[PDB]
Amino acid sequence: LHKEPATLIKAIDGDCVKLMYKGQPMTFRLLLVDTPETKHPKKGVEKYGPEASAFTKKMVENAKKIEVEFDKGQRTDKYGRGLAYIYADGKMVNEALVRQGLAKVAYVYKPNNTHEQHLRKSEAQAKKEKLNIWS
Repeated sequence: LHKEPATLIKAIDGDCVKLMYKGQPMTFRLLLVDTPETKHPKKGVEKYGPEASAFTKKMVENAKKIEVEFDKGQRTDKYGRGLAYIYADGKMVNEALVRQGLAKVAYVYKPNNTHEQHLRKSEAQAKKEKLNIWS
């Protein structure tokens, strides 16, 4: 896998960021994580939604550089969104949310699962530490 540069346009929710990639504005869906959402009447503004959203937001907005890392499988989902691991100053935002108990690891679709074990290890630790969602 390899990381490529991108530029923040706008943070949208815990699990989506809009980025300028290869000169095109694009919505990215954070791979392998489910964040409580601020979006969708089919739920609404769920519990920890604003928290997961502020975290991702802060993290990408305060970064010196953003990089995207596509996995081995399909790179977009049925809504036209990029499917990636997003890094802020070298830190993976998807792991960070999971490490803080602000996301659970999603149902996984091979072959897009290269960091699954890494993330499951962080989720186990957040649950042990009974953080946020695991409170």
